[PDB]
Amino acid sequence: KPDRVKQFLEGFNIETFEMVGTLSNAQGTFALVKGAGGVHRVRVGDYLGRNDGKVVGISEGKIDVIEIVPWLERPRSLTL
Amino acid sequence: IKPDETRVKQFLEGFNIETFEMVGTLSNAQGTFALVKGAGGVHRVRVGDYLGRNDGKVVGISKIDVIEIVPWLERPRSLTLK
Amino acid sequence: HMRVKQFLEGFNIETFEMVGTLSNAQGTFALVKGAGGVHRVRVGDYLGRNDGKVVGISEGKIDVIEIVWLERPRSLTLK
Amino acid sequence: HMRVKQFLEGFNIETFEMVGTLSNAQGTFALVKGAGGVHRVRVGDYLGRNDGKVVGISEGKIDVIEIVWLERPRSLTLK
Amino acid sequence: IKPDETRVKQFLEGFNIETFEMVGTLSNAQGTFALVKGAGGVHRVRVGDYLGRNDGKVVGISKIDVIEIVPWLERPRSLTLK
Amino acid sequence: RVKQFLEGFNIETFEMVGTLSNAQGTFALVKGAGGVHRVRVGDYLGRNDGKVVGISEGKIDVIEIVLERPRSLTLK
Amino acid sequence: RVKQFLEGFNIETFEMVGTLSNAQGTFALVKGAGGVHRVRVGDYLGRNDGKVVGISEGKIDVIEIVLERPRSLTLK
Amino acid sequence: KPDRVKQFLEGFNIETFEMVGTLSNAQGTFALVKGAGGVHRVRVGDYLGRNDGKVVGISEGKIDVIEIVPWLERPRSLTL
Ligand SMILES: [Zn+2]
Ligand SMILES: [Zn+2]
Ligand SMILES: [Zn+2]
Ligand SMILES: [Zn+2]
Ligand SMILES: [Zn+2]
Ligand SMILES: [Zn+2]
Ligand SMILES: [Zn+2]
Ligand SMILES: [Zn+2]
Ligand SMILES: [Zn+2]
Ligand SMILES: [Zn+2]
Ligand SMILES: [Zn+2]
Repeated sequence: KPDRVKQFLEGFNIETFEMVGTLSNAQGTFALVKGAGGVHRVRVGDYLGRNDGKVVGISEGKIDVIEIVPWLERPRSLTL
Repeated sequence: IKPDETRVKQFLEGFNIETFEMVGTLSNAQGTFALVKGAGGVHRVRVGDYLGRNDGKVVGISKIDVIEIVPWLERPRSLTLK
Repeated sequence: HMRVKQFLEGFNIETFEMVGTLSNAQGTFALVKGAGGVHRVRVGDYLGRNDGKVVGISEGKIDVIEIVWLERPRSLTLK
Repeated sequence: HMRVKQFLEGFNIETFEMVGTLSNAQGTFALVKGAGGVHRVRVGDYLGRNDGKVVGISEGKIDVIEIVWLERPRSLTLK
Repeated sequence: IKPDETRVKQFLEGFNIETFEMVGTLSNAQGTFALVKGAGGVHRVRVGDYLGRNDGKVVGISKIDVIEIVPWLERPRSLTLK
Repeated sequence: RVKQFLEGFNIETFEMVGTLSNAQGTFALVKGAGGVHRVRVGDYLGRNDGKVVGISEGKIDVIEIVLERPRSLTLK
Repeated sequence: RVKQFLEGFNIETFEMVGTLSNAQGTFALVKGAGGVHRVRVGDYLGRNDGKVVGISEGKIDVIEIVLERPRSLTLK
Repeated sequence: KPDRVKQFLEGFNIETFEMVGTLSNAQGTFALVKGAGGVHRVRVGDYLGRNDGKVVGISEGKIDVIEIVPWLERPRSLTL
């Protein structure tokens, strides 16, 4: 079931985004996602796109997302 | 209530407020700023600054609270940190 | 007025903010937030895609004269 | 309290300024001007050569507890 | 005239004023700052800030003009751009 | 060997502040020399020929020559 | 060839802002990729294998491969 | 004859300074001089040290200075 305050990158089409790298720093790991006119530092547990796309993993140049669609889980990836 | 037609509009008034994200707050010796990611950069925005195309005046940073003027009435909006 | 075009001529002037002025032992510069950084711009430098020559920096304002041939003054002002 | 010493432990704490605070989606950091840059310092980080542990950031002040063994609280305050 | 013994001294009060250089001025949306090279960095110093070990209060930026308190009397000093 | 810009600083002035991996490779983010720079395995840091030999788990391993001498820069 | 960090940006996002010569060599100062970086002859800029072949008189000469194609970045 | 408002690096012994490089930018050429606890961008026509040491040239990793001493001109250099 889709649920919460939606994040910024939920207001745009996920197909327009691009994974451009992984950055880790003292606070943990982020995927660098180009979309909506900028590069965002996206964490595991953040959301991308219009279908409740939850970021569940960042590894090996790939973001793993689980969307919720008519409800079914539908994985998606964004890769370098 | 009505738009001030002789104030000189600020840079972030030239873009749709829906393309902006609140990414944090910075406080230094001069006071407190909201960090707004928009128009291809990150801007330091103060209370009393403006965001978006509807005279959205920043009235609080604590979340950014904005009051727009729309066809006139006052219409509050906010931008919240993830 | 209308040379090798300067860096900030490769972007739309409407994407730039005058954010301040800096003066140092070498002179006075306007600080222009544009093309993903802040640039130190002098009188005689150029901004935007229409030959926008900087002709004055003063009182938190940069005065620029574009050519669109007709010259057209505009400014960028500090909030 | 008295691990791999952090970068700002290799300099005299008396050379650092609290210059501000920044909060973002990850938490709150004090901005410490020291060792030729500005660092984003969290509670639990260390400053100076005497095990100065940051124990609080609040109201423009960083609270630090050094060990010199006797513990000695001090602070760094924003102007 | 006498030193204020309960104000919290500023960082640049922990160094000799003779080791500082005025390297420029910066003005932004918040106002005007003198850029002071000292104590291993460059600092943004405002009117009403302090420099040096003698309660040197910055009273003007335009050259930085400072008024120190010394054994009390007021003693003006300046730091000038090259 | 052609010298690198970050060899003109004492290695003690550098902090490892993270890692960036992208289509160009894996870089350590080293804070020093006026900003934050991106350093690869086989690049150098410091004044004693400090070659970067590993970037992994928030640590940069460096081997200097003075005798080979291992050094590291660890993410806080 | 091992790729360089500044190959992950469009070359048009870079400005030549000066030159630094010191004990490590002669570097062009290129403003882009989040700050100002120091680039030597034989380093690369941009997404088309833009090799830096000269740094002189406030100009950086670059040769891209797409056919060799000369580009330059000139100090204002 | 020694003459003007003295510059900052005139209040320190020139023998303590070090030439650490040459930087040119849109405004011209500077020598980077480490002294008095910092690195200064010094121009031709600036002064170094306590004996009216005028910088007369910056070239080839070398700063050429002409001091005035008991009066005689006395050249000095600072080199990488
Ligand atoms: Zn975001
Ligand atoms: Zn009202
Ligand atoms: Zn702005
Ligand atoms: Zn520029
Ligand atoms: Zn740090
Ligand atoms: Zn008085
Ligand atoms: Zn300060
Ligand atoms: Zn070996
Ligand atoms: Zn760099
Ligand atoms: Zn060829
Ligand atoms: Zn100086």
